[PDB]
Amino acid sequence: FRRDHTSDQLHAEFDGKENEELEALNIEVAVAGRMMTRRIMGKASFVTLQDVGGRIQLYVARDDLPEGVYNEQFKKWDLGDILGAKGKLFKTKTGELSIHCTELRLLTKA
Repeated sequence: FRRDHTSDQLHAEFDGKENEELEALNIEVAVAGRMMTRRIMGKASFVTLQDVGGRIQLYVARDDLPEGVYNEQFKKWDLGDILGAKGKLFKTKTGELSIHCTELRLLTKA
């Protein structure tokens, strides 16, 4: 449960089946590491983070409880210090690959 955590087998699968399903099996991949690229609109944002050697894009959506634990917590993450976060994988362009950030589990210092 790291950045764009796990799930390879996944990808093999996600790439070709139904939602319902995708869900049943669903992965809540993450974002660990650190960044700052948001597209705010007050609350629920779309974000982009970095990890060891590259980035992933997510969806920080607090559709129901329009928090700060969110993109703001994110606003707070830095350098050495690291994230452990999660979002499900969902239909961005083809039906796979982006994270739908819902739980942000921040760190300790590295």
